[PDB]
Amino acid sequence: TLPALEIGEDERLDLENLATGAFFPVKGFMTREEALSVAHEMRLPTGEVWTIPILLQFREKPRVGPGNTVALLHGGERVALLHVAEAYELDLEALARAVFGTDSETHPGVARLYGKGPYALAGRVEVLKPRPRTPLEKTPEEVRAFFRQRGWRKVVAFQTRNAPHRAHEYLIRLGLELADGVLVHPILGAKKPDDFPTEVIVEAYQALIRDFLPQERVAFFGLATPMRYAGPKEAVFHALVRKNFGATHFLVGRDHAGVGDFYDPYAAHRIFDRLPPLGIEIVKVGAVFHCPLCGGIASERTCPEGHREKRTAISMTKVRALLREGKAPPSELVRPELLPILRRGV
Amino acid sequence: TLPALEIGEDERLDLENLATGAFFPVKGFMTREEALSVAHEMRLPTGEVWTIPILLQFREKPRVGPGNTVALLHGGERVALLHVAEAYELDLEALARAVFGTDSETHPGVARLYGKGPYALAGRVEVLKPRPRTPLEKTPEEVRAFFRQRGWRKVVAFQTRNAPHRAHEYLIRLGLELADGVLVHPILGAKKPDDFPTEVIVEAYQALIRDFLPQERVAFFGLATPMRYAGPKEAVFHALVRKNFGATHFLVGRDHAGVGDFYDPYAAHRIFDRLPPLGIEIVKVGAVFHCPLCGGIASERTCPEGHREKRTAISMTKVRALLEGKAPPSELVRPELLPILRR
Ligand SMILES: Nc1ncnc2c1ncn2[C@@H]1O[C@H](COP(=O)(O)OS(=O)(=O)O)[C@@H](O)[C@H]1O
Ligand SMILES: Nc1ncnc2c1ncn2[C@@H]1O[C@H](COP(=O)(O)OS(=O)(=O)O)[C@@H](O)[C@H]1O
Ligand SMILES: [Cl-]
Ligand SMILES: [Cl-]
Ligand SMILES: [Cl-]
Ligand SMILES: [Cl-]
Ligand SMILES: [Cl-]
Ligand code: NA
Ligand code: NA
Ligand code: NA
Ligand code: NA
Ligand SMILES: [Zn+2]
Ligand SMILES: [Zn+2]
Repeated sequence: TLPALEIGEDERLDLENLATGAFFPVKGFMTREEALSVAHEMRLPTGEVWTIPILLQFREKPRVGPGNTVALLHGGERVALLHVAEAYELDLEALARAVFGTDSETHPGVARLYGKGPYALAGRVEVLKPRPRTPLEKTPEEVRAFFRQRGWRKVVAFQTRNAPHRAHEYLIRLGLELADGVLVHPILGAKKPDDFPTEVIVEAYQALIRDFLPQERVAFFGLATPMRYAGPKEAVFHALVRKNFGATHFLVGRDHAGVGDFYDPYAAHRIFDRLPPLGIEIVKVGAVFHCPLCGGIASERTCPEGHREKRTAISMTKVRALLREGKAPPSELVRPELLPILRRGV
Repeated sequence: TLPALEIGEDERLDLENLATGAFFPVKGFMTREEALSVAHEMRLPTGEVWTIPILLQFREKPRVGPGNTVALLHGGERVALLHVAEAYELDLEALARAVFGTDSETHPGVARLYGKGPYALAGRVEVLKPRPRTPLEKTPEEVRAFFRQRGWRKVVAFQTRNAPHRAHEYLIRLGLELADGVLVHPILGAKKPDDFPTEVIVEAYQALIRDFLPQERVAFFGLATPMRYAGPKEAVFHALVRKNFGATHFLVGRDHAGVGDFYDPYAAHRIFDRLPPLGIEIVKVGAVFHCPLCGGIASERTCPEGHREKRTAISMTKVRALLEGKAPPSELVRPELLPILRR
């Protein structure tokens, strides 16, 4: 029998994203050269833009090498086949600094990386036992087909790892105003502890879409891959992957993909300035909040400096704090109708 | 002394717009082939896209002809020189049906056209006595400079002929999210009776901009030309002109440059689909209204069909004709702007 190696969920999700073209142009778990150039130069050796290393890691060096075909185990059964193209070890700390901007294990993304081990295997993979998908978890080809069918030419994608608050909804509405349709694409893979569980994200968005948005033009599908919380660099990753799903536009608000306040609020806007056109337009929007003077939800690009004093910040951190405290998040933060859904997963 | 011809206010304004490049590629008052190609095939004979015929009309055929230099007179002096390159007569009715989509004198646009005379002259123009322009009445070149002065590379232009209402501000808001800056370019030329006077809109806007908008990123200048109310075609006109003022984007809402219910609310939207890339991006936005369920001013593209029966349409007509001593609801007009709307 073939040499076998157990693999976690992050791995099973990402080998599938590789095989489905979600991570195109990356086609297989990266070689050391690929990992390093991606991490330090934001390019693949061949020249294409890419910022997030896709790796198959292990805590103990595997008993396999170039040319071997290995069975990948998950959930007890053999799920896929790996065509090892290289076996190497990485200096995770150096890698984390380049990808996350810090090597502190206090960073959730950094911790997840370290936990997987320094031994890596590169190579293409073939899916044997596809993981069961729900109607929401559509493949890039299924999404692009969905767009063609409905005749959507201009499509703005919206990334998210949380339940929606009024600020998130503003981005979605901005998208609705500029495109034939908007793709709300929640991350379905592993997240840090204080993010809302996928089940409440799914119920919250379906309610927001069903009762407050044109159901007609809001495609709600899920992207199954972990959050890296790498801010600016993850933003580029998010945009590129959405491009593979058929999006022509990608929203990037305040502190896109950040953890706490480690990255500068708009570094994810700026990073695109230091990169070549990507084949998908970036729609940047500043901080979104509530303004009594303006008369409701607004942003820094539409609200006068003189209004500051009266602005009310909108963030899920505040929202969860309010809920964990027994208090009810105000109407200017979250919609009252979604509250029961949120209290349920806090 | 050279031949003298009198000209109306409208004429004085466009002759300058022609010289300031505000109507590029339109050089000077077009010929007969030019007037027909534009009005029927939305193109200059050359090939450039253009929809509104720029004409110098007279109720009585001028005694001048090709090759002649004519002196134009506005008040009581020689405002500019005209190099007549052709003289002719036009079938105003057949010209109107093409331009405004009708020839019914009930149309504020066809009317003004008729009262100008079926006789017209063509040819380049040279200004000799530039009419006094306030700080707002900036020329195309003066506006392009104002943009580089602030480094605005992406500019969204907004066309308006009335006072600011919530739906108007909405479109300006949208522009502020898409570009480094937004150009609010009110029409300073002649408008029909019901449209708010330049004076009031000018004072209402800078009050809005000052107390409710990024004072720093909202350019408020006026375009000195008359309103044609040509609906869709005037929309293309507005687009191309604002392009010359340096805007990269142009906003077009519901029933843009329309009158009563003459044109289909979205005709000014579809017309761009039948034209080639203009060199300026058209930002289409549907009906804008108030919605309690959405929680404020939303649009046909952001408010679901199921909220319809709760929407509160926004129109400057109702407002204007409602101070009947009434008071426009907050969800349609900013209260802080009534003292200006009333006066
Ligand atoms: N208050 C806010 N103002 C503006 N943009 C925001 C705000 N909160 C979140 N966003 C943006 O909206 C999307 C929502 O992201 P979240 O789900 O909160 O977290 S993230 O990891 O996907 O960025 C991202 O583009 C993010 O930058
Ligand atoms: N209620 C509304 N909903 C959507 N767009 C609107 C609304 N009112 C005005 N607009 C649009 O905003 C601009 C304001 O136009 P108006 O001054 O009312 O008339 S126009 O003659 O200049 O077009 C135009 O782009 C117009 O189509
Ligand atoms: Cl329903
Ligand atoms: Cl965030
Ligand atoms: Cl956080
Ligand atoms: Cl960088
Ligand atoms: Cl709203
Ligand atoms: Na380490
Ligand atoms: Na940290
Ligand atoms: Na007539
Ligand atoms: Na519908
Ligand atoms: Zn404000
Ligand atoms: Zn609504």
